Amino acid sequence: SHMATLKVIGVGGGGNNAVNRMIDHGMNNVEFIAINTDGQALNLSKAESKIQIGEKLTRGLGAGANPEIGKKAAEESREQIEDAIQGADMVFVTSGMGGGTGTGAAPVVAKIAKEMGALTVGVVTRPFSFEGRKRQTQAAAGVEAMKAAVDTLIVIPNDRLLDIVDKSTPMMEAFKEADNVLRQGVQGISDLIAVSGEVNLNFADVKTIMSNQGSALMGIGVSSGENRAVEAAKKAISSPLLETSIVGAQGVLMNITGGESLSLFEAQEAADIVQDAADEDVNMIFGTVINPELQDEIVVTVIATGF
Ligand SMILES: Nc1nc2c(ncn2[C@@H]2O[C@H](COP(=O)(O)OP(=O)(O)O)[C@@H](O)[C@H]2O)c(=O)[nH]1
Repeated sequence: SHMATLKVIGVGGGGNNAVNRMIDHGMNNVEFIAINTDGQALNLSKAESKIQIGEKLTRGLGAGANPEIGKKAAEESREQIEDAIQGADMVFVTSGMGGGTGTGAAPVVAKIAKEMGALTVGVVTRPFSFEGRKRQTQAAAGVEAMKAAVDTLIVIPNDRLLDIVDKSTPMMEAFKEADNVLRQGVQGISDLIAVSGEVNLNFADVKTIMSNQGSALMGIGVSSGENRAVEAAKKAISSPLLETSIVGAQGVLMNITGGESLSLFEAQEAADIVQDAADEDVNMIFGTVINPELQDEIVVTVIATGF
C-alpha cells in the first residue's frame, strides 16, 4: 500500500488519559495503544490494544515516582511493545513527565519504535510549578531521555494551561485543550498524508521535516473572512501551550487547506507570515489542498523543527 500506518501510544496515567480523551472525541484512522504499570487505569482504558508492564515488579499497583521502575518494566516488556508497534510507519508517544511510569517508560517505548524504523514523535507534558522542584527536575531528565529516543519532541508545560483558562474553566476542559495539540497534529498529518494537494505533500515530506530533529512546534489555525489566511497562519504558529516558539526554526512543513476560492496571493501571505516569524531563513516544505466543501474557511497546519 501507499498509506502510512499511524499509532498513538499513551504511557502512564497522563498518556492513558490523553488516549481516552482522544478516543472519546473521535479518531478514526489511528491505532491507539495504552501502556501502564497501573492495572486499574489500564482496565479503564478505551484503547483497543493494552500492555500492562511491570506486573511482577509492581503487581499492577503502579511504579510510584521512580523513573527506573517504569524503565525496567518497559524494557522487560519490550517484546510485547514491539509486537504492538509492528506495522507502524509513524508512532506518537504521549506521556506526562514527572511520574515513574511515564518518565521512565515513555523513552523506552519511543526507542523501541525508533529502532523499528517508525517516524517517532513524542508529545509530553511537564508538571505544574506547584508540583515542586523535584518533580520538575525528574520531568526534565525524562524530557531529555525522550529527546534521545524520538525523532522529534513536542513539550507542553502544564503551567501554560494556566494561561488559557479563566477562573472557572473546568480542569477537564483545560486537559482536553492540552490533548488537542496531539490530536489535531495527528489529524492534520493524517489528512496531509492522505489527500492529494495542488502542491502535494506526502508522508516522506513529513519524514523530511520530522526525522531526527529534536524539539518541534506543532500547530494548526482556522480562520474565516477578510485576512483569513494571515490569521490562520498566526494562529498556527502562536500556540500559548508550546514551550518551543517558532523563532529559530530552521525547517518547517506548512500546509494550507481551503475551498476553491483559495488565492495564490493569500497562500503567499500565510507562508510569508510563517517564514518571517521564524526570524530566520527556514527550509519550508510547503503544500496546499483544496477541500471544495470548505467555503470561507482556511486551515493552516504548521510543523516546525530545527532548533
Ligand atoms: N495535561 C495533563 N497532565 C497530566 C495528566 N495526568 C498527569 N499529568 C501530569 O503528568 C505527571 C505524571 O503523572 P502520571 O502520568 O499520572 O504519572 P505516572 O503514570 O506514574 O508516570 C503529573 O505530575 C502531571 O503533571 C493529564 O490528564 N493531563
